[PDB]
Amino acid sequence: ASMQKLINSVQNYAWGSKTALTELYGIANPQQQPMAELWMGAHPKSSSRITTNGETVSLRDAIEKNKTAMLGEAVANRFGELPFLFKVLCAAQPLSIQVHPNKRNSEIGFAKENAAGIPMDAAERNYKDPNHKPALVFALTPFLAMNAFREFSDIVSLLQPVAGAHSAIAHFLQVPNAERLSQLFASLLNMQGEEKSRALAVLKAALNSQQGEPWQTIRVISEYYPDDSGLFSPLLLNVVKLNPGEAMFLFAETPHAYLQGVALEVMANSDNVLRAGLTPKYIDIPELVANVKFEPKPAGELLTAPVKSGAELDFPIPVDDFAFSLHDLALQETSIGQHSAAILFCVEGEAVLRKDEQRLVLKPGESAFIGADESPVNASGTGRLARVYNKL
Repeated sequence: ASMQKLINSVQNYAWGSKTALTELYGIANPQQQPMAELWMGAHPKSSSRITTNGETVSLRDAIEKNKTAMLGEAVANRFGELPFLFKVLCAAQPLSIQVHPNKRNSEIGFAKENAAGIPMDAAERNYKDPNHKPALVFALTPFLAMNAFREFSDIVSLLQPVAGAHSAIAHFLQVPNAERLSQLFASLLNMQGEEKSRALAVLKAALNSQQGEPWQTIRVISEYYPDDSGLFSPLLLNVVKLNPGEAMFLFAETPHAYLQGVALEVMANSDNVLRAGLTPKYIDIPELVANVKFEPKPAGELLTAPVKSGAELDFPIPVDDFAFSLHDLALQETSIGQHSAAILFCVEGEAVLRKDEQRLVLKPGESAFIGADESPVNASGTGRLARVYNKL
């Protein structure tokens, strides 16, 4: 078959929604497991599968045996593997604040892990690999997130009501600069004992006297992370509620967090992470600070502005690792073509894909893999298809 309908894995992480994949897509969940992520890709922990001949095979194995034909020459020579993972994320609980280092620093972190030979999966297993981890999130339902530092004057206004929480806050307020923001960020994560309990007590009190956002987001997070220094983060970081159809790119060296809702996510392949709060786990504050860019990002610059050409809505991505587009479907076919492998996912409506004599229908939530050698395919029906591919 030219077009390969995908059999995808669902990670039942404890923070997933018990209902979102079922309500959206009709995916069965009789046992009422938390269904956190639906994976579309070739990840070695749980590759998607394809059907041949009759059997099913791992997409990862099938790509390994036929890299040029499947990935396209450009991807096969640049990356040697499918260079992204594509997911539906269903966050029923807020997730950790994370930073991903850039490519060069990821290569260093990786070597350090290896040299001062940390196991693989241990405490500071923060650099599992030498790859960066750029990502784009695309909201399927209203999606609450934190992303990037606020304008410094915005941080000032938000911290005034909690000036007594911590001397690092007063220190920043006296001179609101990137240096003192860095110090504040590290002091907050490093708070212990009575210092931390004083600070959390002042924040918690401010929630009674301060209404609206980001105070309301703090309240929402505090249900899951009552004792976490990351409760201050919404005062430093932009809180964004994406409407369905909006997207945001997660830059290197930039703190962010997924807090609530359902989204598509596409990312480069890396299992690396530097956590920056909302976690009981491993935080290396010096390493974190060394890989954070303490520069504000204005609210108007957070969303990716897409570009519409005929039926295609492209979301320009500033890395080569992946590209992402939405495609409107109609009765008249449209040709969807690319130089690379592509994964097509039915967002809503119903997609009929055609390649010569083959026709493959996708209902919402279903996806197909299109080998590079099988491009273009023609798409018709109703609704929208999302595509992940490579523009190399």
